[PDB]
Amino acid sequence: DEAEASKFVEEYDRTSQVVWNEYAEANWNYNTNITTETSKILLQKNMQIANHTLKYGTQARKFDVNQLQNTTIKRIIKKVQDLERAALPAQELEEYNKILLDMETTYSVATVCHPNGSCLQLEPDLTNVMATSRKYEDLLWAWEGWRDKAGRAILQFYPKYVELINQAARLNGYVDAGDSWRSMYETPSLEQDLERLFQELQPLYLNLHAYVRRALHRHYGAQHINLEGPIPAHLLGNMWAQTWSNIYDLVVPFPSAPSMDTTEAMLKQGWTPRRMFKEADDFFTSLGLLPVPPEFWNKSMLEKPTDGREVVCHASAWDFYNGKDFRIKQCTTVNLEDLVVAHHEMGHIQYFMQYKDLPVALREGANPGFHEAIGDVLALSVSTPKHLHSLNLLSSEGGSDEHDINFLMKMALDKIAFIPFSYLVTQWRWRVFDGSITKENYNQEWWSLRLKYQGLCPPVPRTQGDFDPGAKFHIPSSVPYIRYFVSFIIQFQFHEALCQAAGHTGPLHKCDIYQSKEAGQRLATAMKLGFSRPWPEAMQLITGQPNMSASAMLSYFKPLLDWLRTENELHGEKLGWPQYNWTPNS
Ligand SMILES: *[C@@H]1O[C@H](CO[C@@H]2O[C@@H](C)[C@@H](O)[C@@H](O)[C@@H]2O)[C@@H](O[C@@H]2O[C@H](CO)[C@@H](O[C@@H]3O[C@H](CO)[C@@H](O)[C@H](O)[C@@H]3O)[C@H](O)[C@H]2NC(C)=O)[C@H](O)[C@H]1NC(C)=O
Ligand SMILES: *[C@@H]1O[C@H](CO)[C@@H](O)[C@H](O)[C@H]1NC(C)=O
Ligand SMILES: [Cl-]
Ligand SMILES: [Cl-]
Ligand SMILES: [Zn+2]
Repeated sequence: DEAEASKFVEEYDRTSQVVWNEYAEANWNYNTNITTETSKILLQKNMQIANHTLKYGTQARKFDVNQLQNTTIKRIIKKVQDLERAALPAQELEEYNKILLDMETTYSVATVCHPNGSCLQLEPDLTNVMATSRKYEDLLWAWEGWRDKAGRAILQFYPKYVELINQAARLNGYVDAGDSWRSMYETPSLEQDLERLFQELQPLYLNLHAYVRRALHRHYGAQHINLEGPIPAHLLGNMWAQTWSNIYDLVVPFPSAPSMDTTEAMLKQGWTPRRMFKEADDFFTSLGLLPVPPEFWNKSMLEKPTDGREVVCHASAWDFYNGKDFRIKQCTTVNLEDLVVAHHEMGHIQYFMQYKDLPVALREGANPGFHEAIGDVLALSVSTPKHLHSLNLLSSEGGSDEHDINFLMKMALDKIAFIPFSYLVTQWRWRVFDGSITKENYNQEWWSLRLKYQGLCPPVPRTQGDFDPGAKFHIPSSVPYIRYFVSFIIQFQFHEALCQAAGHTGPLHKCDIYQSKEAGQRLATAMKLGFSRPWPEAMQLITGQPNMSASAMLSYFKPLLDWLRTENELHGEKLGWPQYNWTPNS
């Protein structure tokens, strides 16, 4: 009865802390030191954690959950009934675990080489080419080269990955892996909700897209941009065209109001990765939120090692499930983009610290998007010309309506452009998992969706054997993407709420929440819930209402919408890409 179920949950929490902590240390050791030995130890620890998951999952499934009264225990038990990959028979489990490691390793160590020349890694070398080169053919070399080396090499693994991850899902009572993932949101309306939200951002995105396309035409030439077609995917300042702010220089609304070069300013002033994380730590504590522990500074990997070594560079935050040991692993570069990423990662660390006294089963965000949003919310304030001037990374840009529209454009290039991208990635993998896209059409459907949602085209026709989704980290790493779409919507809701909590008046985009304890309190109360309640409860605690809504994001960018509509109107832009079949001729 109730006593047996309460006891079970207590034993699960005790044992899980121990085994999860062991697994986390082995996983960290491989991620920060990719070798045969650390791979071997990780794959061994995979079997140890599966043994535990199987043991407790099997006992959990013997409880009739709806006979149980207490709702917190009902909830933990239902969750422990999901064995995830541990539902697989032993041979398939070992195969699956090896496939995942091989995909991660392949992505993380791929390089692109000039013939008889230097070989470039994604971080920082190719990322730097995409962000700074203004030459069509140099950008193409990097963009195609990365797909040829990373994308194509992932293809041999992906169909077996999909088979095994779906098999695990069905064994746990889902129809496929995507169903399994989406279930974390506990929102039956989720599909419709995401479509509605995507549609509300259309006026802003289509106008931003049309304006950017016009500027690219100006720079790259009339023979290379079709003003009524999709934009070549290598021209947007980012390897995946997911965020476009690195081409700010090409699209400045008011060039008479130029901004300080922020990378130059950071470097000349001796900014370092540690300083970047220290500044993030300060922002959190200014809100009354928790500082990271001394152990964090000892054990974190805040830059790429120099001791001849392979690591997974992609930025991540790590909970070691003992309530003390939290770490970030990031190949940090000294620039503004990575300052924002550092805040994002520190938001994950904050969430870990806030829910650390919950049972480990409930040590997650209210939904995964909440976990992604916390750091980004603070980074919105960090990004204001006010805050950046106070860091001496910008001159005084206060006052002018020119600098103001410029600032909004700079933010839009990341925040608005990302909405269709995150939607695309979500939809593609959804349809791979549900079987609507097979290995016969992985790449063709990727590009159909790239066109349909983002209005982008590949600069070079794709060929058989290309697997461009493989060249995006989250695909081989099997990290869900819907979280980021959700994050980008809700972070503006949170910003709007925290700003009114802090007593900001005037346009939302001028808000800076630095030092607001009232704002800190809203966040903390929500984060302390972890995964203990339906996510609308945490949304309510932060915002005073329970829905996901694009209205805050639209309010923030309202003055840019007006400016873009006027600008595009006078140039006669035809929004969208009615000439959707257009691709580059040369
Ligand atoms: C349903 O059950 C939950 C969970 O209860 C806890 O875990 C069980 C498996 C058993 O081990 C229980 O002995 C244990 O209480 C109940 O939620 C818990 O309620 C208590 C009492 O309100 C909360 O106590 C707080 O604890 C913090 C310190 O951690 C103090 O600072 C607070 O002042 C306060 O005393 C406890 O946090 C809470 N735990 C969780 C995980 O939610 C719940 O009350 C119960 N429902 C009903 C209707 O009885
Ligand atoms: C890297 O890996 C090996 C185990 O393969 C280990 O002996 C060594 O201590 C590790 N090096 C670092 C810098 O962690
Ligand atoms: Cl691509
Ligand atoms: Cl997700
Ligand atoms: Zn994140």
